[PDB]
Amino acid sequence: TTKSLLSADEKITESLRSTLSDVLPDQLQTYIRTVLQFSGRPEGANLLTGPNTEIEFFSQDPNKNFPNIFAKYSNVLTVSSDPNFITSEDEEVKIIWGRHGSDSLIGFDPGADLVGKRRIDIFLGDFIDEQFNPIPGALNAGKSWSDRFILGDWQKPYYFEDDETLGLNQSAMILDFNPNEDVIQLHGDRQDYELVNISLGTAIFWREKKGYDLIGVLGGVSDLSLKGDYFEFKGNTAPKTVLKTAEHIGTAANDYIFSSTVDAKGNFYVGGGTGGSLGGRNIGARDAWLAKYDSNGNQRWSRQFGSTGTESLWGMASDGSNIYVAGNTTGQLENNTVKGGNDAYLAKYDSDGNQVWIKQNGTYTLEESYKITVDSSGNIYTAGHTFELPSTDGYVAKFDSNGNQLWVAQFGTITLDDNWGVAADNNGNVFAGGNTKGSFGAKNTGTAGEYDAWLVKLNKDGQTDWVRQFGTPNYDFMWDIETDSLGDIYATGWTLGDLGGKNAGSYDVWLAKYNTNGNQLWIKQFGTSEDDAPFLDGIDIDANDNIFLTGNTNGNLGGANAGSYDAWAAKFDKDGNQLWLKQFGTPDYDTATTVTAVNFGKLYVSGITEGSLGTTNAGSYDSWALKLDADNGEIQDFNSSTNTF
Ligand SMILES: [Br-]
Ligand SMILES: [Br-]
Ligand SMILES: [Br-]
Ligand SMILES: [Br-]
Ligand SMILES: [Ca+2]
Ligand SMILES: [Ca+2]
Ligand SMILES: [Ca+2]
Ligand SMILES: [Ca+2]
Ligand SMILES: [Ca+2]
Ligand SMILES: [Ca+2]
Ligand SMILES: [Ca+2]
Ligand SMILES: [Ca+2]
Ligand SMILES: [Ca+2]
Ligand SMILES: [Ca+2]
Ligand SMILES: [Mg+2]
Ligand SMILES: [Mg+2]
Ligand code: NA
Repeated sequence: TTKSLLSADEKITESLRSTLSDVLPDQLQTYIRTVLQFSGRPEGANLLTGPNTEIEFFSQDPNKNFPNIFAKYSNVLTVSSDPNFITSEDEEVKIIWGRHGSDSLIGFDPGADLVGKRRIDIFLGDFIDEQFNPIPGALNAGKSWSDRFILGDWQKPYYFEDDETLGLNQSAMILDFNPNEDVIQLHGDRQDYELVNISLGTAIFWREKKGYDLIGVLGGVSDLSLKGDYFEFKGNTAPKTVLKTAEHIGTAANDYIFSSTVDAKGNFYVGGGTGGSLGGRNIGARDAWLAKYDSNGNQRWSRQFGSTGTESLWGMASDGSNIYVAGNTTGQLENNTVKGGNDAYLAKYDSDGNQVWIKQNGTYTLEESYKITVDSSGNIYTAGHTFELPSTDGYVAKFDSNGNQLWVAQFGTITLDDNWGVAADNNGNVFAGGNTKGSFGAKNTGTAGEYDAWLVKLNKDGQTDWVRQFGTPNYDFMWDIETDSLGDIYATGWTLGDLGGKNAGSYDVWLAKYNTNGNQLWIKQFGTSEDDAPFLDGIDIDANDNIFLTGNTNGNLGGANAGSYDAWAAKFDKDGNQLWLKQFGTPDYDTATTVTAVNFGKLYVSGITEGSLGTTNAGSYDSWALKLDADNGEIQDFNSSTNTF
């Protein structure tokens, strides 16, 4: 069996070498080989057989530049504790990079058709910016977080070919697993696995009577045990259902709500991304989707659209009757226009679920867009960022109801500026907000380029009225903004510092208010000793100027934690007094992603879960929508109405 262990090392080495060298671009192979060579890790370097190729950043062809090449083969997540909210089965090899925070990393979609496909997901739990940045004395120097690498769920092991081979065509490769801190999540129980010592570290094999299948390789770690607390086993039964009052949305694939809205008749909409056939037949990898509910909880229609590439619905807004939707695509959604491979889109749906038009910005420059708003006059605003040194800059774009572009405003600093907010006032003006490593509206007090929050006010012509910036010396991260009926601008985010008050521990939530003239009115901060943050579409403001916030916590923020991260929602008045704070979820990972206030004192909070929220989990990530009473945060049945029982 010594001979069998030697044969496994050869077959794994030759299989990974073949796939990584065929798929990864030569610029990426060259960088990775240099890091491994410099660290004297030849076993890793010798997996990459492409020629040494110069790394380029200043080509006139964006497609020849390292960031654009890297973008195709990566999911680069945020400074937050992130679920992989950008996962999609669109490449054979993908780098999944958590960066700071306690990330819940998945790359595989167990509901996708991957029979016979090569799949390697390369996981970096941390590999925080400070590890690459040579400047000394950063606040977050040496910091690491507990990352969870998801290699199976209650339904099935991931990367499983279930055949007569060692199952080398599909595998995870985890590069920075720390058994003192991180977790590897597996299907089944410890009797279903064998650990094998290989040249690269540890091989995790699925083992049954019929044979062996490689599930993952743990780079640079040896002599682990399946009895370790760093392995979490999910068994083979769906989790018990909680919150049967929720609307449940799920397929066997990874399904996400990322946004919601309401129209002038009280119809409630949700939308996001899916790796499955949720609102229609899957077109390939992740698709965008949206669904309409009447004011009584009844689904009217669902729609799914996209490409063989990756797209999501990240924002939606209504003019009262139509539903405008925005997000990102790696495909070509508008047949009149070229595809850049990483492009913003805007589409218009009518109340009957017809796609009236779609507009795509087909340029080769990397573009992301997570935010949309509609004004009184029915004009549409989107916001996002575009990536002569390499860097993101913010933009706002204004359109008419026929999808004609009225103007585009681009702005920012010499360094990273990301957009996480757009909101119109009732007065022809539009606000944007986001994160910057630089000094955009103030000198950034961060000594190693830690993020601050920024806000811009633009007028009806896209000219800048003002820029503001606020922050601590540590990372502060904005997720979302909204206007009230007076035209004041509110932003929400997390901080690792003392922004509105003394940090309670780890990530805390903040809520900032500026007046229309750029004066900061107040910043509130709240949290537990644990990780608390709003997320994605995390603020809304009703007709009465009540502020609603939503996101996730792994503490006891609104009540006892059910397990992992839970969702939370809060109500504030326009002077920043907290009126209520509710927490809800499953024993498994949950987060809210969006909040929509409606009328008759009801509110919808929607999000994602790895558990059974509303009904039995259909596979991996599922989504949910909860109807709350706006007076006290009490959960109502989604289908509750005054005319039914
Ligand atoms: Br060497
Ligand atoms: Br980020
Ligand atoms: Br470091
Ligand atoms: Br996307
Ligand atoms: Ca992260
Ligand atoms: Ca991390
Ligand atoms: Ca980690
Ligand atoms: Ca396998
Ligand atoms: Ca797709
Ligand atoms: Ca910039
Ligand atoms: Ca800061
Ligand atoms: Ca906290
Ligand atoms: Ca939970
Ligand atoms: Ca699912
Ligand atoms: Mg449908
Ligand atoms: Mg919002
Ligand atoms: Na299976």
